[PDB]
Amino acid sequence: VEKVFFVTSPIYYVNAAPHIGHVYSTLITDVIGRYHRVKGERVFALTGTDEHGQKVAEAAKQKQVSPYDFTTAVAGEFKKCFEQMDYSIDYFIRTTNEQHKAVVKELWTKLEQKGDIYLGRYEGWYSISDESFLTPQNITDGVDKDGNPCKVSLESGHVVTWVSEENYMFRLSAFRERLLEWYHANPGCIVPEFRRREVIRAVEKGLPDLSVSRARATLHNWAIPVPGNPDHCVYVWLDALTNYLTGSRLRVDESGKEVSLVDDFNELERFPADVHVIGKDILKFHAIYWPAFLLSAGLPLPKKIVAHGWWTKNVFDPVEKAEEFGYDALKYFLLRESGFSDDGDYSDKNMIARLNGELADTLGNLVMRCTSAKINVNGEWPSPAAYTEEDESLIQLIKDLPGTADHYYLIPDIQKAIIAVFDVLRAINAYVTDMAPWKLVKTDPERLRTVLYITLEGVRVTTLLLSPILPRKSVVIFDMLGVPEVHRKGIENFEFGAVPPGTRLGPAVEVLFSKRST
Ligand code: MET
Repeated sequence: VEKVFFVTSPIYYVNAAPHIGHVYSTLITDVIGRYHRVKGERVFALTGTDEHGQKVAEAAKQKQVSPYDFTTAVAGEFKKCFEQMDYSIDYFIRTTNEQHKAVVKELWTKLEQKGDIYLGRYEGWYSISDESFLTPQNITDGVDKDGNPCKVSLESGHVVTWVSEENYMFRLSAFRERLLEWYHANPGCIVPEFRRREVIRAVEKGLPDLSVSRARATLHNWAIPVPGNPDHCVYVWLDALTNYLTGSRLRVDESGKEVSLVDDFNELERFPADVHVIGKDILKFHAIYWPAFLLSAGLPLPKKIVAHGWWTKNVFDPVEKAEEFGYDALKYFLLRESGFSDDGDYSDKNMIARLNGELADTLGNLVMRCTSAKINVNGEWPSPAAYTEEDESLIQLIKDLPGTADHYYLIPDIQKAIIAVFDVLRAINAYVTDMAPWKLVKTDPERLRTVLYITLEGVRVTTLLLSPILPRKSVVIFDMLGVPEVHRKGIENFEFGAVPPGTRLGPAVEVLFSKRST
């Protein structure tokens, strides 16, 4: 089915200024979006801010300023951070937005009409910092920041409190079987697999009903009112999750402002999300609550939820590191250094180790070799002679790469996609070392044509598949190689030989990645 490829980040709480967690989550969203764009697909990538709730209102109170000002300020800081980080996100949604509120009311009303919301009580533990209902089995002993004996969340370690409120309740328990059906009929819908198994175990154990409203006093009146009952406010998570539906219905002008909210999601061909990028901290909300609401409303379910090993919500300022080491290089590091775990060091030592080893010595070095006036004397893509068996072994690696990288990108598993490309980059280097084209300029010009052509084509194809990771440096590489704009995109240009011999290199200047001291 030809739709617009719809990829989302989580919308982030605005109690705190943007930090690495949000930058990471949004980077993953950005890269997926970019890969589908290089593949020639229509893409709508979404990110934003989660502005309502007790948590934010209390953070505004601490800073001594109104919630409206506070959210607008911090939202602004987030907007600036993502511009600074050089993403290509199609739209930035805010839950304070009027059109968003409309969609929340629409969805609430649908759920109520369908018999799935009732008036009840929630009596139990609650983490305000996670905005999460917790059972007794998920709390434990700990300290508040006075240093006194309190209860804290097993999930997060944040301070929990007992809540006894009359609340609108969503009948989540009535959706246990349909959710389990969904997980089994769609075994790739939650990634990575061990997190998919975690969700399934939880839902197999049983589901309580979910409190979807809170009394307005408790939220400091900083939330969306329940339709037909202004004493209650909508649960910041139903509010929050609904951003995805809202985003799928907004028309956006060339400057990135929302101009129109369409009635039917099908008009824009975005809903449901093809990929939801989230941290492991919010898995239950996206894999249990969210599809249950969609099932109730008769709305389509997302295709994939990918949960990474970071708690999205000792300084590590990404804007600071990007200025020291390069923007693309930092993005490369974050995506290369860890797959689905915290485990993998985020040290200057290892950052330099990858910058030097992979970006400079593997990729950078190879680009200079195949473009230098020393080796490539005519400044062009030469026409190759006959291929040896060793030539063909390298060519096969280059030919097989796009299909392999495609699968990894679609999982999605961006670390594996990068490793797959660099495996081919390592191989190309080995080939160049073996063939020694610097010697071949004098000895065997006919052979050099073949060696150089293969190297150039390897560098192009690898660079194309790396262009979602290194969006700026890929443009620099393509300019040096002299690759016409039209060949920097599309599935057709994944194929070997797409740039013809005789193509002239771009003018010389420079380095791509400068090595750094240890
Ligand atoms: C609908 S995604 C909500 C994410 C949440 N605001 C967080 O910061 O974890």
